[PDB]
Amino acid sequence: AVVSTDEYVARTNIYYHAGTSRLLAVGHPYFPIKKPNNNKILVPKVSGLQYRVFRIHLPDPNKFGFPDTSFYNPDTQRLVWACVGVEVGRGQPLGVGISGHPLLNKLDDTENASAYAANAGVDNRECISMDYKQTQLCLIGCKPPIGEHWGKGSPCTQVAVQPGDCPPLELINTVIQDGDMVDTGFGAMDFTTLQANKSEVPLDICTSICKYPDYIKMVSEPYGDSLFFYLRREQMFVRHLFNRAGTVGENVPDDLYIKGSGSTANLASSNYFPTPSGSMVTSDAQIFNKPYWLQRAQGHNNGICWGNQLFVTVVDTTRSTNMSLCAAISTSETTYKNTNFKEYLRHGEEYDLQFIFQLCKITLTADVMTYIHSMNSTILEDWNEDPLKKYTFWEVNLKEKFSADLDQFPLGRKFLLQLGL
Amino acid sequence: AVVSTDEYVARTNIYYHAGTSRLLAVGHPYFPIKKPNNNKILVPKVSGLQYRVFRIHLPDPNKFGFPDTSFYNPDTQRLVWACVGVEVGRGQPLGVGISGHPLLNKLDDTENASAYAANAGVDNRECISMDYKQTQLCLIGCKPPIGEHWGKGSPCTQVAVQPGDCPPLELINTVIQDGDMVDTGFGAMDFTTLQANKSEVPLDICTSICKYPDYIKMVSEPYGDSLFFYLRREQMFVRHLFNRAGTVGENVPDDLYIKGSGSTANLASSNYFPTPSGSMVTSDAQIFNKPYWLQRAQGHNNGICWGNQLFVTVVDTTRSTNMSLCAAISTSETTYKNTNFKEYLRHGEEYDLQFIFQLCKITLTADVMTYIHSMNSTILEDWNEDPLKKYTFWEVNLKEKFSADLDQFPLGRKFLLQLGL
Amino acid sequence: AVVSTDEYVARTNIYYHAGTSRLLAVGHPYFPIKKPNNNKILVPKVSGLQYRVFRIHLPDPNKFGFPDTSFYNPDTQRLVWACVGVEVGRGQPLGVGISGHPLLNKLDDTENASAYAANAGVDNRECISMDYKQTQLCLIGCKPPIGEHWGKGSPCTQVAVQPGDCPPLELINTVIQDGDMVDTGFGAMDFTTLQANKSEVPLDICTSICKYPDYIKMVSEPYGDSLFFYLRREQMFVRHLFNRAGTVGENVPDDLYIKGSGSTANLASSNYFPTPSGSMVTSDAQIFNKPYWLQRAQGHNNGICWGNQLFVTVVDTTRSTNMSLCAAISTSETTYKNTNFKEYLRHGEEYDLQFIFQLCKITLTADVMTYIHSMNSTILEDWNEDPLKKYTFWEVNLKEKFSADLDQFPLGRKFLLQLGL
Amino acid sequence: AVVSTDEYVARTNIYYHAGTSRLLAVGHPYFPIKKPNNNKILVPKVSGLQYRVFRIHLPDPNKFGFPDTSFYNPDTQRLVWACVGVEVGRGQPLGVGISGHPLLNKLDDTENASAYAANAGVDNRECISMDYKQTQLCLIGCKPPIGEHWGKGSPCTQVAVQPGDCPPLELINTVIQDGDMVDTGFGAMDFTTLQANKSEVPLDICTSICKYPDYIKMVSEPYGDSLFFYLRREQMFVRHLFNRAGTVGENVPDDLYIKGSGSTANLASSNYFPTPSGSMVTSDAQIFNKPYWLQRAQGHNNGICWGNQLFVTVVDTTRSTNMSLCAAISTSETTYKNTNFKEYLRHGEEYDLQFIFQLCKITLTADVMTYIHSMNSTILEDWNEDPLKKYTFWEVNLKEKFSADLDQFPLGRKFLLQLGL
Repeated sequence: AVVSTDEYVARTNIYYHAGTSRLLAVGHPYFPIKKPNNNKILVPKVSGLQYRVFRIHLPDPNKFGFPDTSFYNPDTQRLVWACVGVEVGRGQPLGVGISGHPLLNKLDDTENASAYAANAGVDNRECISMDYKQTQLCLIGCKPPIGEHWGKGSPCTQVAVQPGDCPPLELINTVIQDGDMVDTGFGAMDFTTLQANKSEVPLDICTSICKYPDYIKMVSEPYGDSLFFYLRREQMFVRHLFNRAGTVGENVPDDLYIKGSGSTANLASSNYFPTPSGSMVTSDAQIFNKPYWLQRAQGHNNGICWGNQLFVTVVDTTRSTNMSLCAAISTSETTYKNTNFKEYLRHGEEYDLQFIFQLCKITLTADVMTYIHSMNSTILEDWNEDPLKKYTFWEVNLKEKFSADLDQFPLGRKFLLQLGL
Repeated sequence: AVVSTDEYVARTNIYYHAGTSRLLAVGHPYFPIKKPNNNKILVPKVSGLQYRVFRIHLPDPNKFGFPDTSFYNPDTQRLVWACVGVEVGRGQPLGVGISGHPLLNKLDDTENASAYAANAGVDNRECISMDYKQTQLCLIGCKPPIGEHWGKGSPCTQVAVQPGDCPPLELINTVIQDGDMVDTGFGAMDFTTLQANKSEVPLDICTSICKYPDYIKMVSEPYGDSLFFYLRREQMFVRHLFNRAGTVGENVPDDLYIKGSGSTANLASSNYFPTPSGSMVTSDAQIFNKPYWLQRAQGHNNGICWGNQLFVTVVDTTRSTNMSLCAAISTSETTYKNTNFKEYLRHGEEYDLQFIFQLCKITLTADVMTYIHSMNSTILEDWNEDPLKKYTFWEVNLKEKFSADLDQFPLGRKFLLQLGL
Repeated sequence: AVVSTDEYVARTNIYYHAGTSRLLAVGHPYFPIKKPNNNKILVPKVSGLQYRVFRIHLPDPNKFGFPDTSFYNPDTQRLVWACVGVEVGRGQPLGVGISGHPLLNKLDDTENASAYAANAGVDNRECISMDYKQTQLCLIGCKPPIGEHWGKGSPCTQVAVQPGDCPPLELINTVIQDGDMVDTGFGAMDFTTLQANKSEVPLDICTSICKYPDYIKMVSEPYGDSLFFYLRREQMFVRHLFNRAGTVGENVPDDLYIKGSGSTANLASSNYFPTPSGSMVTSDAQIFNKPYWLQRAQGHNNGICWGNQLFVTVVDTTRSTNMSLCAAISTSETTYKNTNFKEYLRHGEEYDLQFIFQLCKITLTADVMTYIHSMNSTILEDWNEDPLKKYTFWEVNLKEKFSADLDQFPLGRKFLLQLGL
Repeated sequence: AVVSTDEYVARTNIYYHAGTSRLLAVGHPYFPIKKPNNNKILVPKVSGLQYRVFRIHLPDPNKFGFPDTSFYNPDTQRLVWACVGVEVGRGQPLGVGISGHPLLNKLDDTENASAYAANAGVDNRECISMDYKQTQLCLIGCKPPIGEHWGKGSPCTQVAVQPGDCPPLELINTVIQDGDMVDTGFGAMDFTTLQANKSEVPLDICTSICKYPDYIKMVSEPYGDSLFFYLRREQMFVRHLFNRAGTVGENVPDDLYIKGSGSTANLASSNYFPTPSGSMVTSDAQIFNKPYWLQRAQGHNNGICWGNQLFVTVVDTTRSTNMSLCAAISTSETTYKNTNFKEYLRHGEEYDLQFIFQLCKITLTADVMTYIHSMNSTILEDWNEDPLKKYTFWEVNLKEKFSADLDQFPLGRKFLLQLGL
């Protein structure tokens, strides 16, 4: 049986504040800029539609140098940091981005037509953009976040997949890495392995995987380390209703309609797809720049940062403004020439993480050691190399950022005032 | 006279948690894919616009093996499960689907016209899609849910129905089965038997029946077993205003207008029909992933699961995103060709049902037996074959899912915290 | 260590009211009107999209002439004014402005296209306008406000910047001056040094810098003098989705799409940019014409107006109505002639600042003098020339506006009623 | 010094109810219909966009005949009516009007253009209408309401105004009169004297002055008689973005753009103007048909109706529906002919004012007489001709409408129930 951390974790009266200075990220909104002949990334892909997963490193409270050490017995017990307050600061002005594809697979406008559309020739793709669905979310835990998305399942050993056959689906759980893309209105799926077309969605998710937090799985988790707090806010509506060019993969059963003739003799593509639109963005609806007090967790792990680690996942599309900047090739002629200006696109993201940590002590009794051992053996082994080297996240080092004077910080002041004593 | 179950059903202090692992449904959004020559379903129709009716099977508390059995007398009484808490977990990201018809009966755009429309020739149908009306609902009871819809009533034995004559309507009560369709903006009617046209609405409801819960009837129900709790949320607005091609079934009385001339000599179809649109979908408006505490029922049956059965009906169009996946027939040519790619459509649904059950006891006195016998004789017969074999629902077996440690589950923790003791 | 002003600043019982008569500003909405041959400004640029930074001058409480002076010892202590109440009155009717450019860089409409767009020739610029994003904000402190914006960073000494090369970005902190522009939907950046084009955005921000308050930095500020109170309200949504003419600065990696042919042979500009739109403006959402009681500040400076100064920064786009007024060149002909009328544009802004100040005393002990000295040496030096002469703000002199009869003023009545005694 | 009326005005226990029967106003929405040769008004201009200023006449409580007169000494004191409750009843169904101009100065659509607009010829005016900005407001006081608007200021005696020169602006305070127009989305200005064009705005405000309540001034007012209570609700958004035909009054500084060529050689009008739109009207947002309890005024005059007068200003555009009614010239031909029907426009407004008055007494001591004398000498002079004969307003006589039985009226019952005793 699993038990609340309040059972075996003792709460001291010491609190520390810690914070990143001000994280900054600048890059291209749709894809990374690199040397053609090369593969080294010259400019990274930075979009408001990516997940930001921060791997927060905390100084080991056991190795730490406190002014007083009488509050506990380093022989019978050990120390762990407990996250009690978080403030995810965001810094650019609110705004909405926009993503498209120069060759998006869009046959005709099916929202309203005055006459039957022509006939699909070869390549009827159009240069089309859209404003993605709005999403605001923040996940906090001591384990990396887990997402779900649809990918190409493994086929059953029988009927030989005929080329062009529809690929099988399979919900795939994955670790949400920093830089991954958020569902933008086309659901959470692996577009690379599920759309050979390469033109079904805008460039920025075109050959990526849009993942969605698997909230159900993470909360089901027995110990609840992956996430002990979260805030989610997503909205979306249908801006346009389109048709997909290509060839019928699956024909419309004729018991569903009466054959046409002349123009309506040939059925138009009934492979419709809508264009998303996350409406207006607003201050009143902001989730960030507000402190979160992680006092009572719904999981058994009540904010204990085992491993002196802490994960903060964020997605904020309410500041997705992309800015176009163009430089003149020549500063002579007083006559505009599209030829004389090179147009580019860049997007900037501004973060500022702040935390309030409460020192905790664990008397290493037998039972406790048995439990903690089962739960996560590494805990004890580390007490008196990176297990997730495969994954990549925004590394954040706070070992030199802890301060006992909450007084001197904004999150700290808020905390004292909030907790009174 | 009927009486509250609180009268004859005793509440014990035992509570169990039960939950489905994670139900998953993948299929085509508009129609089932099957072998043309055959009739076996290869891929099922799975749309966010269908009703999901779960038939929950519970272990017979009388046959069940409790650690302690002193809490009741198996001689004078019997045991029944009472539903006290439900959590309908949903798992895909929020999003809106879209449905159409390659040959929708849409003459002209009547929302605004600059000149009198031409003249209906033969087949003026257009390839048109729309975003259905938004609907979120959840019905819980120990009897299957009942719906209403308009169908073709039986004609009066007189005036012989001239071919093409308008068919008579009749509100028809039916049992809502898993897979049925929800009103999408065209009301709750049987389109197959009321629209020979086969082109008045999109393919997905085109030859189906859109049913609406008959809330009035169910609540009037004397014992109130069909539904002891519900949540409904529906919204819709007019996106477009169209005309219907075809021939006047009923002419416009000439006392309602002044005859035209030339172009306006012939009256245009005044058989208007609007295109629905369930606006934006939002987190804040979610009905699911929230626990429902069924403490006081408005009906006489206060959540007692007679027959160790339990029905959970759901409709959620806030995650109706359909994903198009296309496979290339050839991976050679570096030049797009519509024909090289087979386009398809698939839609996935993710559920996770969780419940908290309270054991109850009934002392089988004379009066009690008379009452329960009148109410539903099978109750007693079963105490010391499927009556709804005709109907089909998502069968859910929980006989091996009950657990006394609410502590170990999310809905369980919530329940304990909520009910304090 | 920094400490709250409540520590060393004593609160007296004297309160004074002070207010501007009624500030008025009239000018051209997009640019200043001046003599061509000259440079003197004939008509200034006055837009609802500019920041209004008021430099409030207060009478030195030490030089002031109070009826009674027994309340303190002019030998051991000094006096400072503390801001306790503010009312930013606004006076024109609510309404929305509009800004554009006669030669805006807008290739084609990418929101929905029926056929592949033509081909960029020379200068495809269009005369386009838009309604900027709505913004309401009010910053108050005893130091000028600080903003952030993206500008052209300094290049690394290596690869000689090829002409037309994309310029490097750099977040630049600046002092927000009166007349500066607010992000309007294109983010906070320096369009002059980042867009050689001179046609990427409307005229009014076209050769300016749109700055955003750097709330993060100001609140981190140790003493918190720059801002001890603020209100922000911003909203925006995508009205249109466009394309940018010009030449590819950075090409679309070919691994993101399948080469086209014929018309789709050449990739259309995928340098998309959206048109902003701050929706409807409303009374219910007003921030102004409401009193703000600055009782508990989140910073250490609790509204103390060191230097007898006070800064009030405002931005209100909910009254951005521009009014066109045209004069006839001739009052004869009774036939309209566009040539007979000269069309112009003017915008008016109306303010009315009101404050409630509380007198305070500081006993100049050793420690106090050491602290205040470290904090801002000028404090003491001035006690028993302008350091921001470089910057420009709406100068407001209140030295002759203080009144001890709060009773006689609207903000004063409100204050008494609010604070009871 | 000014003092609250609570200081010198004594409150009795007598309360009277008074109300208009049901005021009704019918006329043409845009302009008055009169005899061409004549000047007499045959049909007045009645629009939902006009201010309604009611001059309420109350019976002199001193001349009044009360059943009992022991409650006061007619020798030492005098009597005044105090307004304690108001109910502005409105009676037509909610709806939105619409106003246009057959020759509105609208060059081209600048919201989105596919090619550079042609060239302004002679008179490019279009027949255009719009739905004005929504406004609901109610001002009450014992003095007429005061408004502000921009008009043509007096020129400086220097540079001789060249014909066509832009006219100088000047905020002008005026008395708001019954029938005056409300800002409709083009701000509060005098279009007659600021727009020679006569085609910048719809007919209904085209040669009128749109005034806005000068709330700032009125509340600053020392005694606060002009308004001791108010409710304002206004909203507006940009429907369309247009261009103004005419000739450049002020040219676009060339440092703001790069000269074009060919078509873009000549700059298109950058004198943009938006089309307003007060969105949807709703019951939930109604301000009227609700009682207002004027118990505590923010001004010093707490609802005392000096001069036995009372002003109720109202503006309600939530019932601006105009109804078109056309009569046939001939009732013969069964063929429609536009020439056979004369089309007209009419708009109706329905009011019903109700008040609850509290009798008050003032002992005429020395000090009191000095104060009241300074405040408004006429008070005393009238005690034991019209000063605003020049202005106009809906005259309302209530001298015969006072009733001591509040019980018998709806506002009366509400009052009793609200005030308990």
